[PDB]
Amino acid sequence: RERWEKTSETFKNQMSTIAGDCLLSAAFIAYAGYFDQQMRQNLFTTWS
Repeated sequence: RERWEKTSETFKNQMSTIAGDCLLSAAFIAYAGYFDQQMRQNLFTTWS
């Protein structure tokens, strides 16, 4: 029970992290599809 309770607490933190994460993925699905791997990673680092 206590373990599952801490597991629930972590989910709250995951809420606080969802939005930006989806952004950094959404752009990746939309924009950086033609670019090479190096420029993909460069763009991702710039966005992050």
